[PDB]
Amino acid sequence: MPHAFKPGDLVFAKMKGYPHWPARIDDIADGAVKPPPNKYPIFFFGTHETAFLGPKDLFPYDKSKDKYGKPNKRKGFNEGLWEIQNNPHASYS
Ligand SMILES: CNc1ccccc1S(C)(=O)=O
Repeated sequence: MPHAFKPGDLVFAKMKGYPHWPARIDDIADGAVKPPPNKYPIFFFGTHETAFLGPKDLFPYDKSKDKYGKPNKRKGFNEGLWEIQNNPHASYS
């Protein structure tokens, strides 16, 4: 059975106006800005952007990749598909 989300989990993450996007739950570094309550720091592959999202917008990657893991014209998306498949836990710093 599923657990709560934890750092390292792989997802597609939904933001308004954007397609479901390859992403991971990030850790928060010592001294770094913390997310609001009930939100997670989401690192978007390809764009390498971070946004704070709640579980309603987070779709586990294994379950969802058949639906959501297809190329997209949007900037950074195809790079993101490569990262989540091939090195999802690397530093993109
Ligand atoms: C990564 N944080 C870090 C690194 C070296 C020294 C102090 C810190 S801090 C401001 O978070 O106490």
